[PDB]
Amino acid sequence: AQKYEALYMGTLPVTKAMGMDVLNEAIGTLTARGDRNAWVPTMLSVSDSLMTAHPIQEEPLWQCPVRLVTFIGVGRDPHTFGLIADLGRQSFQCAAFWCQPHAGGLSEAVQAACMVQYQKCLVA
Repeated sequence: AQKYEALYMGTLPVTKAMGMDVLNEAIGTLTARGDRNAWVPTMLSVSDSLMTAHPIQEEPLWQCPVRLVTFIGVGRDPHTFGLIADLGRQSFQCAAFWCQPHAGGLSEAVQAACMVQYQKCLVA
């Protein structure tokens, strides 16, 4: 049960499942987008199990099970938060978001979620 005002700015495939550079290349190339700035404003829920990006005021428009998440972090630009998830069995995606108070608050929540999740599966 979370709450984060963030602008979903797309998802694209990435080479290796982790690394701050791999993440930045990804976030970076999603940022380099000269346009009318059409990133969808959303609201992120982060349960221990799932991450959801609902639209403002209506099922999700992007979601991801915390278990699939492999790497996370704030990019070279503190406004952005990116995350890589092992999707295609032997293949990785990367989603990014814009946050004005800054992406740290969100990031912390996502990490804490991954921690709980990981620990739940490690032992039984």
